[PDB]
Amino acid sequence: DWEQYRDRVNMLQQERIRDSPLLQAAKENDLRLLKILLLNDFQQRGAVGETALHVAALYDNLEAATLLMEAAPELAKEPALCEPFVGQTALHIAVMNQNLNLVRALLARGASVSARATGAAFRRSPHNLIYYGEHPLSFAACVGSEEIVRLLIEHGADIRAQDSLGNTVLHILILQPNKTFACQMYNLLLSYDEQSLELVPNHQGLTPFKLAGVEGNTVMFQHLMQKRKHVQWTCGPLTSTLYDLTEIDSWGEELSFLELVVSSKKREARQILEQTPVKELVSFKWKKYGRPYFCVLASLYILYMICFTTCCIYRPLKLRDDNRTDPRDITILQQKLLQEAYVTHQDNIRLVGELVTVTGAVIILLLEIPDIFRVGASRYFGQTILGGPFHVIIITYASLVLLTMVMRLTNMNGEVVPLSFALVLGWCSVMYFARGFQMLGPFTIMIQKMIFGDLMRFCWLMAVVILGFASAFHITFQTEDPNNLGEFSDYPTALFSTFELFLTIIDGPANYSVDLPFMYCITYAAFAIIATLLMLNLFIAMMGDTHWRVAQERDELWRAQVVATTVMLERKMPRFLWPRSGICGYEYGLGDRWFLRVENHH
Amino acid sequence: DWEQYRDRVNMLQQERIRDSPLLQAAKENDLRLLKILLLNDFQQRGAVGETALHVAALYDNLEAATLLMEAAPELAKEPALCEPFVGQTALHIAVMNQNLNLVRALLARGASVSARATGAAFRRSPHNLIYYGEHPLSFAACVGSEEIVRLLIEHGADIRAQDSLGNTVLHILILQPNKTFACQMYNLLLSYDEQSLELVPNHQGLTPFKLAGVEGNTVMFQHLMQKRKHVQWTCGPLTSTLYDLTEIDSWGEELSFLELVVSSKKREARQILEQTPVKELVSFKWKKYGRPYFCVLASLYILYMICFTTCCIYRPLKLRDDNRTDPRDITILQQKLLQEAYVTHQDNIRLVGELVTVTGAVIILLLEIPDIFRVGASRYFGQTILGGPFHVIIITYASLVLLTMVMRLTNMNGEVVPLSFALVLGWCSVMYFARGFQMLGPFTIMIQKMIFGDLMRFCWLMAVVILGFASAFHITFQTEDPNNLGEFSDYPTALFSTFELFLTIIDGPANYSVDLPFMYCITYAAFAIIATLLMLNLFIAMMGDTHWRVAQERDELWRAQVVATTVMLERKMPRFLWPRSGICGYEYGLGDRWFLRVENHH
Ligand SMILES: CC(C)[C@@H](C)/C=C/[C@@H](C)[C@H]1CC[C@H]2C3=CC=C4C[C@@H](O)CC[C@]4(C)[C@H]3CC[C@]12C
Ligand SMILES: CC(C)[C@@H](C)/C=C/[C@@H](C)[C@H]1CC[C@H]2C3=CC=C4C[C@@H](O)CC[C@]4(C)[C@H]3CC[C@]12C
Ligand SMILES: CC(C)[C@@H](C)/C=C/[C@@H](C)[C@H]1CC[C@H]2C3=CC=C4C[C@@H](O)CC[C@]4(C)[C@H]3CC[C@]12C
Ligand SMILES: CC(C)[C@@H](C)/C=C/[C@@H](C)[C@H]1CC[C@H]2C3=CC=C4C[C@@H](O)CC[C@]4(C)[C@H]3CC[C@]12C
Repeated sequence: DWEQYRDRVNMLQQERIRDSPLLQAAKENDLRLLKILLLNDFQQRGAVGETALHVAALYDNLEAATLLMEAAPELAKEPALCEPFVGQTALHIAVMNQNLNLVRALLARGASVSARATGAAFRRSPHNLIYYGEHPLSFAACVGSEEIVRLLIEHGADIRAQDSLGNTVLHILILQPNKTFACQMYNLLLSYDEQSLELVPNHQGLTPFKLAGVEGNTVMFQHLMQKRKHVQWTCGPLTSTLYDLTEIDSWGEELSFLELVVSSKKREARQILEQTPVKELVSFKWKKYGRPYFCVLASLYILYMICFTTCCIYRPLKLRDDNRTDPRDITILQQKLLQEAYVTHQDNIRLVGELVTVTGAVIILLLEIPDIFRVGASRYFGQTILGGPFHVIIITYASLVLLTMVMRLTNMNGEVVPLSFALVLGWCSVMYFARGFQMLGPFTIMIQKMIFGDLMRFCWLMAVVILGFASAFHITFQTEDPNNLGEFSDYPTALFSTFELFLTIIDGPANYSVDLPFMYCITYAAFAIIATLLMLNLFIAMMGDTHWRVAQERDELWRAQVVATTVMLERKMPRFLWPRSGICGYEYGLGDRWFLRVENHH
Repeated sequence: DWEQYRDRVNMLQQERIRDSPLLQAAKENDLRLLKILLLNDFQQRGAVGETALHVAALYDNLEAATLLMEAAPELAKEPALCEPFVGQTALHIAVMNQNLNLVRALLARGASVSARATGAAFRRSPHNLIYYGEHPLSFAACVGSEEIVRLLIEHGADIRAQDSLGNTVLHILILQPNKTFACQMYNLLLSYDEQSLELVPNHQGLTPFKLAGVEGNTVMFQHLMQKRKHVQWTCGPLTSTLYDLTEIDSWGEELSFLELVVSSKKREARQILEQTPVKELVSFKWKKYGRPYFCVLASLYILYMICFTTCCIYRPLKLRDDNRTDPRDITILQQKLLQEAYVTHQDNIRLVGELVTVTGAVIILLLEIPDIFRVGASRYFGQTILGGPFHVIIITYASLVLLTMVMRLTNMNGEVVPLSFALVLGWCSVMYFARGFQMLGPFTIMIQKMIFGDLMRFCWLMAVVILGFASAFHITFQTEDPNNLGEFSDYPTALFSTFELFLTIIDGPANYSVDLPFMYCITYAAFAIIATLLMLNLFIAMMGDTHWRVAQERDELWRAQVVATTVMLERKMPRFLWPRSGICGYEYGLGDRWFLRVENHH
């Protein structure tokens, strides 16, 4: 376990500090015994691998630290050695504690300004509570001190230093939860930059602009957009602003800014889409091109669904050759063969309809299966922003249509099974296009939240109630005639009848001409009290609570779904139908950049 | 597109400012190169059509503006020429920026005080963020400056100047969203008025009083009612106020104040009906005359509905001459002819009842069809204040009754179709009279909001669910005997049965004497989980959320419906049954005005 190993490391470090007298005197700033010991091994290390100067920097002992840098000047260069803190120097712990004079004394003794703390306690992990980087400059930028940052820069710290994750100091500053003073430190560190430091990619390929978009740092995004705007004029309450769309539109890039924002796992990333360039950019993209193309694609999919349904209704069936020996058997028709089916003109119309259906199912798999590999199977099917479960049911519908096609070509009986699954899933996949409308999109998201929410727990306890009462009903009617009351004659029939009686979609089985057992009456009274009266209306109460508790999240989810649909439509549709958004700067002498003009009222 | 043209105009204006050195020096207030250029074309124009003095007034450059009015005194008279800003002078941009000394210097050089900015960026449009008028006096009244208003008036600006929309400066002041300081500017501009400026109509025929009523400017209405009130006395906590009803009652006018207020498309116009004269005026009108007349009209309509229903029940039917050849055919009666029907005394009673029904349907079309033309088909049927959908179903009911009348006179079979539509619509039109009661009016409005709200989206996804499961059920029972389970024998029958099974108004089809396919069991279990359990109760949860989220709007909608019903009853009923409201001033020597007395407690 990671917690037990870190706990053992911490108590071992404290124990080896306690056993060593030099480490103890560096811990509680005991000057007298320090002078006695330094007058009388100075490079002894603890369990972490740290020196006594590390202990003095850890416990904020300035006098003790100056004492052992006077006695041992080389002690200000050695880092810790063992795994959880390897690379940590005394400069790192002095910078973390914001001790200005200790940092000055360490830099006077020869502390490295580019020491890399590559330990496991400094990586960006859920194990670590903080992620301040690996360099002392990143640590000083993240603790919140200006003066140690200027001191480290004037002593020769690399501003463009990258850690093991590839993050520069700008990336680590953006990854902080302060979100307000990090802009001041960003301005301070950009003052010393004058390629740019703002265009140095991450190991994930992210600029600091793209990292601020992904992590949902809205204040940092607004601060970054100040340097990319230009106020054209201000006339009274009206002002015209010219936002740069180079980093935002990301034309020609395989992974754009908006694609990374709408496919981010953070809940705060959807608030980037409501900012001052981005909201009107995606609104213009949706109003001018996204909505009509989504509407005609929805119309084409509805026509394709109508064609598939009409091919399902007119499927080839012949009269059953085998006689109905069993009285309970009611099958009078059976499937036709390959040569027996397509012999008429209506069969040729159904043939071209089925060819259109198979062509549409192949086209569906040519558009979805590449999209799993570009993003990932966890994000393509798990993110409701991109249309997660809808892609699952669409891929399943295409697979079932191809299974029915090879069933037809192989002449296997039982086409009704994949045709029924394909019909239900393909028709329920038309709700994917509901996200393009304000009337239906939030309701579809609420359906998605209720299916994976209240319905799952309700069905989980419903299985228990239905199993118990179905077993009780089946053992109650195990001694009676199944002709007079056949709801509980067989145990699967008892389970189905009890499920239907819970949902009250069938009547309570009562035959007044005969004498039912009293155990059925008592068990069904309890079933009607607990299942019908209590549980079926408690589901309505629970969904009524959960409906108003997630309505705001539902609206923001729908807005981000509209933006992600716009991004998907711009990525997949041809370029000649999706012109580049914004105003071209080459027509007006502003270089090769594209801008978006916003006129606001203050 | 209007946004792209305005964006191109703005970037072209900035580009032509950037290319020209005179426009550039007027932009960033470069005095040195300005003196060099003026010592060395001065009337050059940009893309907008503006001079360099326009640029100096736009970028608030006082010294630059004084420089080119010293060099070119005629430059302070030329307006912009091209379409989006035609008529805009430098005085307009100086007034917009609230530059007092620049306005003084322009007026010293000979700037026109009555320049009309007839461009497309100054009209009252949703394209423009502001509507400040076309004259510099309206601009100075709307930016919020007293001093430039007094300066422009003392320099000879017309206070009664009207723009292309016909609005005076009072109208444009009322159309501002400040709503508090606009009263101070209204008092300032009325101080210089002393026909009155307050009685100058709009091109829509509106006074500033009527414009404040239409736009829902409640603070401006309260400020306007201070000049039309008169405190008779004040005795302790009791004070008696005498409000003038000349502008409010609008006796003799075809388009009154209250009719314009209740038929306004703004949501804030319904708050005018709660103000200090208007609320008690419409309350006295409703309590004294509106409620009893509405009650007796509702009673007459209920009696007419009873007569029409009784004529529908006793309709002439004869025994079917053709034999029932088809076993499924159950039609045993058919319609009588014209000469065959009215042969008895009960047939004569039904004849006079049907004549009363046709007379009522003709009277209905004589009262509604004129009212569409006076207001408009979008507002008569779209505004729930006036009874929008109720007029639609009433006109449809009258049309269906006349269609049944010509069907009877033409002897066409199939009267049951328009008689069924007419019965349902005419009986559901009795809910129009529910607005006169506190118990039923808000509930009727909530029904209207739920029909066009949650029910529409629920039915839109319900069509998808029912279509998919109906197709699955029909292909499941395509091979079985239709005698033992005929719910899904035909595809329209499968669609109807699946809709009924979703709403659980029929039982789940189960025949325990025969063996149903397992695909029906799996598909119906999924149908009962998704449609019956999830969706049918999620509709209740969604309507429970939407009920409490619009309840206040429901109450205000009902109050405005009561006021609009009072206005309609006063307009349509004869004058001898609706006496003029208020206290006549001729009986007490106060001229020919009518007043309403309000006694309040402070
Ligand atoms: C007998 C078979 C056909 C079984 C497996 C039935 C499955 C259907 C009824 C279920 C399986 C997964 C379901 C499902 C998953 C997720 C969503 C997203 C939501 O926003 C709209 C509804 C929607 C689309 C629903 C509709 C109902 C579906 C499609
Ligand atoms: C608890 C949740 C997950 C819901 C969906 C479960 C419902 C159970 C009670 C339902 C769903 C599918 C049903 C079902 C499907 C098909 C058949 C085949 C039929 O010839 C005998 C009954 C039988 C075996 C029934 C029994 C009851 C089942 C198992
Ligand atoms: C088979 C036919 C008769 C079809 C078309 C039925 C239509 C009826 C049921 C529908 C059509 C329009 C509906 C309708 C529209 C608007 C309103 C306003 C609301 O505040 C009260 C209910 C009311 C009055 C409802 C009642 C139900 C009506 C009248
Ligand atoms: C989705 C919303 C808008 C609601 C109202 C739609 C409901 C559908 C499922 C209903 C409404 C009217 C129904 C309907 C009306 C009349 C007939 C004639 C009958 O001889 C065969 C069934 C048939 C054809 C059914 C089929 C199911 C329909 C089409």
